Amino acid sequence: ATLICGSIAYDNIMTFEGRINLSFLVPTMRREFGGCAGNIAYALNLLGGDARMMGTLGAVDAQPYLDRMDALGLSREYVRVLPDTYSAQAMITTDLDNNQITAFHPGAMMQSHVNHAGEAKDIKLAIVGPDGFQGMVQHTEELAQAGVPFIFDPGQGLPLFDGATLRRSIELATYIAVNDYEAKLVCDKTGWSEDEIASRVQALIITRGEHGATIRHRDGTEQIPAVRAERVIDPTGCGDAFRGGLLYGIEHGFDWATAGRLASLMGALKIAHQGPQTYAPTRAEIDARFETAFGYRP
Amino acid sequence: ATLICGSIAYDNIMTFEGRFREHLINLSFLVPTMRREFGGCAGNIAYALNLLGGDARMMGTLGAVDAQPYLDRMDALGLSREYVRVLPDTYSAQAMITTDLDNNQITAFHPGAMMQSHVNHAGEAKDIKLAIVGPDGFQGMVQHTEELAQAGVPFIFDPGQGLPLFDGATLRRSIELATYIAVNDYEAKLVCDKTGWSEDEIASRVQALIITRGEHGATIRHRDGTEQIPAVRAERVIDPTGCGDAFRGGLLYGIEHGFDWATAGRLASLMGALKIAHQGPQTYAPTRAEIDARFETAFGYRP
Ligand SMILES: O=c1[nH]cnc2c1ncn2[C@@H]1O[C@H](CO)[C@@H](O)[C@H]1O
Ligand SMILES: O=c1[nH]cnc2c1ncn2[C@@H]1O[C@H](CO)[C@@H](O)[C@H]1O
Ligand code: NA
Ligand code: NA
Ligand code: NA
Ligand code: NA
Ligand code: NA
Repeated sequence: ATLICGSIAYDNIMTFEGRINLSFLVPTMRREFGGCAGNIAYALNLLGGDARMMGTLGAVDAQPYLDRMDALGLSREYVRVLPDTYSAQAMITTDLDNNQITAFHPGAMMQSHVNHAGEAKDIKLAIVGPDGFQGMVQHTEELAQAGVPFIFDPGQGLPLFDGATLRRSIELATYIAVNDYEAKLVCDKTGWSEDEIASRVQALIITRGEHGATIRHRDGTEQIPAVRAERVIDPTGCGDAFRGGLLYGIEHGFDWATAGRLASLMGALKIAHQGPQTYAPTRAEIDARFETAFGYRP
Repeated sequence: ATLICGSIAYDNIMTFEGRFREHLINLSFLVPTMRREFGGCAGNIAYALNLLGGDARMMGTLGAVDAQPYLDRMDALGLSREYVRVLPDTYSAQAMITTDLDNNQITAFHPGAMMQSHVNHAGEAKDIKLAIVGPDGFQGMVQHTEELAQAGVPFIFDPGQGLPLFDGATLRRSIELATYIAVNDYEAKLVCDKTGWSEDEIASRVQALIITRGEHGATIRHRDGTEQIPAVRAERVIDPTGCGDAFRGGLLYGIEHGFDWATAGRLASLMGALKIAHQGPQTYAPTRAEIDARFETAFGYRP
């Protein structure tokens, strides 16, 4: 199984019909299931992987997410629901041109360190994604002492790290996945160059938006092509769908060329739909699309 | 009675520890505390006028999904709901309000039932001697100005957060119909630019142009002269949300009771100072005896 550590949240995707006491009218709001862990586990589950979400919800409003996990067949064994607490929510204000500004209200995510990654059974692989700060650190420590290889994916939690804690997390990590902005930020905060970050992991994966991705590993760098999206509706969750694809690859022994292409394809499917988890390809569809884009079958 | 037309909304108020000025964009920031409060321009102004012992009749729309807490609060306050319309199968307006270290604010405002505010007709309201038209659904704002003018009810035009929805021609017309205009100093500039009128030109078309200046008080530009209104020192500074509306409540009370502009402005300034010492727009709760005594303390005389 794969252990998916990160936020579990409701996303409120608010649309500003355009692009000091200033208001912006947002006539439409759409509520969606989100959170980094929920999004990545959704992607891995689409592929037929066995995803075990580890994260915290708040009892006040956890139930829809729990019912959705049950409907999807996603195990709830490491999802802790905290009494008298609200679930994390992302207030995602989006304009005309898909740019976004999020106010994230962490709620129960602030207590994510109540879950201990080192107690999880039959975990072969993990990811440590954006979450409560204490929980992110704790999971990297417990997975390393447990000998479970993990992707470190600090994402929106990067500003909670200082130099020392971020360098330590990279030492412990087996892989790192980031976008280019985040790669720069990791470089700046650690005082390490990109070469030096890459030297400390089996692979450093950098997504390049609509232009595919780069996978740097010890003796080479893979350039991963993008896949042309069928329509561009909403980027929220693209990174996470990519990461679901990448983890499926790693767990199933794919080479980096293939793992990266699968991850690129999941990103491209995601962007054609509103919200992080409303794309719903079948595994047969994913295989056919992979062949159409790349000329071979995973 | 005084007809108070404007938004009725629930406010969700968050602080940001930075300054907005120094902060395909994918921007995410942590908001660790949020406080929910009763808000909306009409609810806030009516709350202020009612603190003073005025007879405030709110005119605005709520949504039936979640209106009940606000209707119960109105009833507990003794605020008439005669012109508060609750729209089936609709959500009430919600403001998502973030305040920075300089006390500037950015709001994402989800209008919900506010977009239907023109279902209320201000010209049908009975026993109304004065009114304000504050930020609301655009169609509602324009219709209330038209119907109040047609009915001969003197009103403050208070475009506020609604200003972006107005073009020059509509804003010029609205000022022509209005008896007073109230804006903050940033909004006064926006209005001068949109209309192509100077402040003096705008004041020539109303009985008074009232410009608030935050912690620096207010200016009332009128027929024969201009009053500079001092700020009142706050006892503590907790939240600016609703300061302008408290000020408007004080101003409406003074107008109704025939206060000179110097006194009406000072009362408004006092209400604003009391408001800022409390969270949200309506948690400040002075008594009328308190307001009279504070006014004497601050200003040297009784209103
Ligand atoms: O500060 C944060 N911490 C954790 N999760 C976040 C934060 N901001 C946004 N999201 C979550 O990120 C997902 C997209 O990858 C969204 O679904 C949102 O819920
Ligand atoms: O765009 C808007 N239209 C109408 N009302 C608004 C808007 N933005 C904020 N508020 C309301 O303004 C009050 C403070 O004066 C707040 O209570 C908020 O609900
Ligand atoms: Na990310
Ligand atoms: Na490492
Ligand atoms: Na205002
Ligand atoms: Na006029
Ligand atoms: Na002119």
